[PDB]
Amino acid sequence: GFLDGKRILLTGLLSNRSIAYGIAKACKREGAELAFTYVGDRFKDRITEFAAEFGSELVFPCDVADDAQIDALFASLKTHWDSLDGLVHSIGFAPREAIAGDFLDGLTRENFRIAHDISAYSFPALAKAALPMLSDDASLLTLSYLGAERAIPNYNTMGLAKAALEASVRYLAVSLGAKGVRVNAISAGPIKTLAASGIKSFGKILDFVESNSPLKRNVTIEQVGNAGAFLLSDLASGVTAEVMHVDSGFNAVVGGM
Amino acid sequence: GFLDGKRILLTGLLSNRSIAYGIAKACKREGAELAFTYVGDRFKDRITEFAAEFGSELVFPCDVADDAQIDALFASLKTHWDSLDGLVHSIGFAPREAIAGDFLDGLTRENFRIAHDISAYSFPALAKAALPMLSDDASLLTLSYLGAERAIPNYNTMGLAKAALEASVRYLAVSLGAKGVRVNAISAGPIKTLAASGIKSFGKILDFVESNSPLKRNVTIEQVGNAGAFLLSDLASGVTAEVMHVDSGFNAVVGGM
Amino acid sequence: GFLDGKRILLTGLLSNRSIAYGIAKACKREGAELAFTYVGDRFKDRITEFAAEFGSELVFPCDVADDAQIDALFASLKTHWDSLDGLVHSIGFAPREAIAGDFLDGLTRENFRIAHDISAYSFPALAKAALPMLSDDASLLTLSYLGAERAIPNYNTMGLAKAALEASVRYLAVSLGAKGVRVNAISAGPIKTLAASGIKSFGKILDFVESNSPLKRNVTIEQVGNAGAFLLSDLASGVTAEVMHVDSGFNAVVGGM
Amino acid sequence: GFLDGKRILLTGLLSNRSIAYGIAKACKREGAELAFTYVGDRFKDRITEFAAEFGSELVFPCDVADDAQIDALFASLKTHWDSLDGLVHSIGFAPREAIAGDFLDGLTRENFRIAHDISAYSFPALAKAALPMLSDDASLLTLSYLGAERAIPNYNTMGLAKAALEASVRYLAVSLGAKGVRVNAISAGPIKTLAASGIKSFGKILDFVESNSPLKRNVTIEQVGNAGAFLLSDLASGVTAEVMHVDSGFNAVVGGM
Ligand SMILES: NC(=O)c1ccc[n+]([C@@H]2O[C@H](COP(=O)([O-])OP(=O)(O)OC[C@H]3O[C@@H](n4cnc5c(N)ncnc54)[C@H](O)[C@@H]3O)[C@@H](O)[C@H]2O)c1
Ligand SMILES: NC(=O)c1ccc[n+]([C@@H]2O[C@H](COP(=O)([O-])OP(=O)(O)OC[C@H]3O[C@@H](n4cnc5c(N)ncnc54)[C@H](O)[C@@H]3O)[C@@H](O)[C@H]2O)c1
Ligand SMILES: NC(=O)c1ccc[n+]([C@@H]2O[C@H](COP(=O)([O-])OP(=O)(O)OC[C@H]3O[C@@H](n4cnc5c(N)ncnc54)[C@H](O)[C@@H]3O)[C@@H](O)[C@H]2O)c1
Ligand SMILES: NC(=O)c1ccc[n+]([C@@H]2O[C@H](COP(=O)([O-])OP(=O)(O)OC[C@H]3O[C@@H](n4cnc5c(N)ncnc54)[C@H](O)[C@@H]3O)[C@@H](O)[C@H]2O)c1
Ligand SMILES: CCCCCCc1ccc(Oc2ccc([N+](=O)[O-])cc2)c(O)c1
Ligand SMILES: CCCCCCc1ccc(Oc2ccc([N+](=O)[O-])cc2)c(O)c1
Ligand SMILES: CCCCCCc1ccc(Oc2ccc([N+](=O)[O-])cc2)c(O)c1
Ligand SMILES: CCCCCCc1ccc(Oc2ccc([N+](=O)[O-])cc2)c(O)c1
Repeated sequence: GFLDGKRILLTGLLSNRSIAYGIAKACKREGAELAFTYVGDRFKDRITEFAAEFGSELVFPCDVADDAQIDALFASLKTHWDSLDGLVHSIGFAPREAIAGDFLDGLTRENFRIAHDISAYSFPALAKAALPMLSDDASLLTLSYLGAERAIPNYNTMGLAKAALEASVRYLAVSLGAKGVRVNAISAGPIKTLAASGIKSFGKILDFVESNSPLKRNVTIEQVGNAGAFLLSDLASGVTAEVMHVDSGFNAVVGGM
Repeated sequence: GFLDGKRILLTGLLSNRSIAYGIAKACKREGAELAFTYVGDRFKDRITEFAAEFGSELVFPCDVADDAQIDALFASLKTHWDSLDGLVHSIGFAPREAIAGDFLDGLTRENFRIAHDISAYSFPALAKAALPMLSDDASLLTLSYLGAERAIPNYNTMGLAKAALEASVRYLAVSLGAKGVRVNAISAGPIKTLAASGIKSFGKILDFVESNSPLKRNVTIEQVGNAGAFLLSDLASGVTAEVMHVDSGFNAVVGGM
Repeated sequence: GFLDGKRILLTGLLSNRSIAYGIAKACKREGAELAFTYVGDRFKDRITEFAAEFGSELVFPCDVADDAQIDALFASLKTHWDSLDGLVHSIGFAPREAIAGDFLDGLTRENFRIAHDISAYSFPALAKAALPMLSDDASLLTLSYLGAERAIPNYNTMGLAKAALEASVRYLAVSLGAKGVRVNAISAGPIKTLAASGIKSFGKILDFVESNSPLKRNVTIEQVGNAGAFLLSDLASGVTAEVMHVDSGFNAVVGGM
Repeated sequence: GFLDGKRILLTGLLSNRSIAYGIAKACKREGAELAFTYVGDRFKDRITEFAAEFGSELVFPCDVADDAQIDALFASLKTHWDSLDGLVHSIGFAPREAIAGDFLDGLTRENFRIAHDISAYSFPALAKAALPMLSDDASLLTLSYLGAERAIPNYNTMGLAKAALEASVRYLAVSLGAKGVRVNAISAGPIKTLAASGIKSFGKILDFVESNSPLKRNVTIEQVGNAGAFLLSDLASGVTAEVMHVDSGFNAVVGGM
């Protein structure tokens, strides 16, 4: 496959509906060797089962709020892998208050801090901690959403954090690019995952994108996964600092009128 | 003038080269009544002199790192003004390490936190604290830079924070807009201010913009000030959620080839 | 006013609902001297009445399909004015077939040709013909629509032509900018004009923008006019190659979900 | 390969440095069946040799200035293929005057007409003529350049035409998407092809992109080809109305300062 030989670390695989699950499945199909992170002891058994499905026993804890766990992740990983070819950052979090209702009602200094720390800072933080073991043709991928670009109701503080995340893709690309490392994001359309499940208005967004996107259909983790595998691969060696929409074209219309 | 009657609070007026000085001068010319903030006791005399130049004795301390000072600012201001028509956010800060050299070399969780707290969070934080006294046709303005949109060497962590700031303009515009309040940014070209003065490569940026911008000249605080006054005024009542470039057109070219 | 002394030629003033009427009214208020173009003998009396309302008897025919009429326009104008400070291009046309229904159903080589000739080519064509008499601080303004940026149903071939028009703003800005001439567009929200009146779905667009824009209201020719006058003025001397949205913020949201 | 079974028609393969050659080579590798167009009798032998290299004898004349040749192309092709799965539009032209020197010096109504007719109109014109035989999962791809987005010296009238081309990608995506057909562009970085060879400043652009792009290297037709094959494939079934940069990240920086 077009990732033969490539060693790829994936964060964010929480259930079999996770975007990271789709990316894992496509990377394994194309020949990559995988490793996984998880957060919290109670998920160790579950992520171990997913790793095994993808032919791997490489699982490591990493809460990206914690500098020591980010350093320990790569210290552990390096006892197995000489080098790392791919990193998938599929991590987002804001306190519930901050993505419900009115933007200002949910705004506090701490809600802002936490949303930007986990959803944006953690991507270049993982990149920096990985760099000593990154291969020269490595590829780093994160997941963003259209709320970075345009204001979407309720996304609120997460939209600010995703805009900072997309900017980090560009500054990472410059930092890491003379070495040869590529950095990109997929701006994925709405997909019913665990994270999406806490958003009251999510059903309405899904209906709206189905009715108004050019392809008149919502995207799947298989579609996001295949685009992810492409970006992580040498097929995409001309592509860096890009935010690729995988959203049935929804970003490119004015819908619903 | 086209701001007659309007009461406008300006942050960030540090010296007579500050962008906020240019905006102050243009707003006063067009008829507004002004008030000012400062940070740190040693600047009280200086900002009092600037306020007096603009016919005002309304000066208030406000370090935007501190929730209590943000609340105290508007509690003080309201003992003078029933209502507020304009707010100018002209505040930026990152630790020096984070805007020098390589992006990852200057990246730490705390540098990221501080840059986003002061340069991005503080704008919607001031808006929220102001809201109880905002007039229905009020106008809020912040200052951004092209480094939000594209990666510029050394701007680094500030570019992430300005991307979050520009997103806050859009989410603020939606939050405050049913009331009638407008929210915009000016993406200003390079101007030799105190903040610019700590950037070793700033002379080179200024030369590059002079040689390659469409107007073949750098912008002034008078030009940024006039565009600011326009956005704060009822002339701009159709304009919200906008990031207006005031940069001699530099953002719109590929220069230097 | 802030256009005192400025001599401004306005195209596209067809009725008192025209965007060019709003721009005319704001420019006259701010002190400019005006001149006007029209298309077709039967409109000479009407445009003469509008010119007189704005204190001017300067009216000239100009169908922008015709090179000879574009040259004759400036030859005539120069017998009155030594120099020209402002040009407002408020001209759009596509054959009806090309802005109804499905994009491909309305697509033909000739419909494409005509839409791009009148709606896009004519702006830099007028600029070139004006250049010998442009003042060094002159300002050229055109009108665009969000359909240039994103696909909007029915706008179809006009969306292609407006994207070429917005690109012409950038290339004009570079061509004319060393002289000191600025070039900008306003991307106006929907306004019920004669041109809008032939679009069956226009009522629905107006309702949608009223419900979903940040300011929860449609824009007026007074709002577009005031932003136009600003851009044509020395207040905006730092601004060129810009496409300014004057659309109640609608461009910056995802609406209707 | 990931295009097994797919039948793809490629325009624009002029020499073995053509972008269309790279796309052809990658599509054949991934399993597609190919067909080719050419312009002008003297190139029939050459394109026949290229087709044979890709295991095909399917070659057809098509000058996209001529409606009859566009119709005859698909009438011919359909005698071989029941259905068409991919179309590569890799066609650009402007008169030499219009891409040299100053934008206005090279501007005439006819130069504008020709540049937009060949470089922009022809893409949706081919799509429309193909539609009766397009498969429901077909994929249409065109090639654009950063000069659509920002003004680049000398690109001039081609930049307007590429902006109209990128808009056609969005309107095509909506027109064709309910059927299931995807439409995208690659915005390719500079590559030394025959078309590039007539541009005096091209060496300087290539040097500038090598020095300033994030990956500090120019792109190849292999890189553009691999990204093209991806977009033409079912791997990219979530992606439509997208303009993908394949340019070593150059679009995302401000370079050369
Ligand atoms: N699902 C959608 O519609 C959609 C659309 C666009 C983008 N995104 C983004 O895709 C990414 C993946 O989310 P998903 O939808 O697949 O949901 P998910 O719930 O399957 O995955 C979210 C992941 O974030 C991880 N996470 C949260 N806090 C973390 C921390 N402190 N440390 C380490 N990991 C942490 C979770 O453990 C979980 O694995 C997120 O960045 C999300 O913002 C989701
Ligand atoms: N000067 C430029 O080239 C340029 C270009 C674009 C944008 N900007 C932005 O313009 C704004 C104004 O900067 P300037 O160039 O006029 O420089 P300046 O040095 O005159 O003003 C910077 C201001 O930030 C204030 N500030 C910093 N930390 C603060 C805190 N904790 N609390 C309250 N105020 C704080 C300072 O007191 C000072 O007044 C900043 O947002 C900057 O990012 C500057
Ligand atoms: N009304 C809207 O919602 C809206 C929104 C955005 C942009 N625009 C743009 O604003 C501009 C003004 O349109 P308007 O809405 O004020 O409508 P309008 O009908 O008042 O003005 C359209 C003008 O185009 C002129 N025109 C058409 N063909 C011409 C030719 N061959 N030669 C010279 N003039 C020609 C007409 O004479 C008329 O004056 C157009 O470019 C339009 O695309 C309109
Ligand atoms: N080479 C670059 O740096 C570069 C960068 C970006 C984009 N592009 C675009 O890539 C595309 C391919 O160009 P290329 O660089 O591979 O150059 P090329 O010279 O190899 O191909 C240009 C093709 O355009 C075709 N063409 C021109 N007029 C035509 C007509 N009337 N009918 C049918 N075909 C016609 C030519 O026959 C030729 O095959 C063009 O759209 C170009 O604008 C090129
Ligand atoms: C709220 C607006 C609708 C968003 C729809 C698409 C989407 C879905 C899930 C997304 O992922 C998350 C992850 C975490 C959290 N949260 O902890 O607050 C929220 C969202 C998202 O980014 C994006
Ligand atoms: C470093 C790249 C060049 C930037 C040029 C334009 C510019 C100048 C000053 C700018 O303002 C600041 C304010 C504070 C700090 N800092 O404390 O780190 C840095 C910058 C700016 O945003 C933007
Ligand atoms: C069709 C989609 C809705 C568009 C709404 C906003 C708008 C209104 C009027 C607009 O102006 C015109 C001018 C001419 C022609 N026409 O002759 O085909 C069409 C439009 C417009 O650009 C833009
Ligand atoms: C002139 C500015 C530099 C452009 C560099 C990248 C580039 C190279 C080749 C490109 O392709 C063409 C095709 C045809 C013609 N012409 O006939 O005038 C011109 C260009 C291009 O689009 C884009």
